[PDB]
Amino acid sequence: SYMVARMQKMKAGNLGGAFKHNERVKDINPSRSHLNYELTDRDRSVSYEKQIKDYVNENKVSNRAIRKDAVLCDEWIITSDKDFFEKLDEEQTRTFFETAKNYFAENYGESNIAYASVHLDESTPHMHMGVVPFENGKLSSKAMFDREELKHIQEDLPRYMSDHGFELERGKLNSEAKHKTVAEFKRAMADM
DNA sequence: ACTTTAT
DNA sequence: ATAAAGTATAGTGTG
Ligand SMILES: [Cl-]
Ligand SMILES: [Mg+2]
Ligand SMILES: [Mn+2]
Ligand code: NA
Repeated sequence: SYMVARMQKMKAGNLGGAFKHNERVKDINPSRSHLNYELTDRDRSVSYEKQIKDYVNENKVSNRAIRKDAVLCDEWIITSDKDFFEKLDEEQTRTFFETAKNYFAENYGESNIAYASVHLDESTPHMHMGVVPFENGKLSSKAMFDREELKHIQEDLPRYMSDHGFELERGKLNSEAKHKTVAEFKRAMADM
């Protein structure tokens, strides 16, 4: 079965709306809303925008103030096909998502992992994990998540997952498939 | 590459 | 004036 991993570039403007989904202030049921779990040691009340800025500001090497259009984090999505989460119990659910969080902690840094919101109230159990691209005193997604790196991630991470009792396969190498938005993909299934 | 941002 | 970092990527499926 296919291992699904995809980041989206997250700036201050769109971090408003991304935080506004990740915690609740219409494809969801409120009956399943609880039980959902956060996988970092972050303060529930504090927003991502405030957490990350201050984490960078205090840790950044250069004195040049943070640019307005900066990539503050990269909300990676970890999920798979529905046949995968069926053969998984409730405590193996936690074990699956924690190895995902770990891969990005082992290769890209521990306190870089700003959040890890797990959603069980949508169609598939999926984690929204936001990785801050802070390395060598620099904040750059351009330098951390480049062309070379995402090819490695698509190769290495599923093979890392297969070292932990889970049975997956990497997505089709050198794919030609273009990302369809949730609204687009829904419509892409309205006709067949 | 080429362009936008903060020195 | 300078220069690090913005744009993309890579992958699947009801994010
Ligand atoms: Cl649902
Ligand atoms: Mg047809
Ligand atoms: Mn969600
Ligand atoms: Na390609």
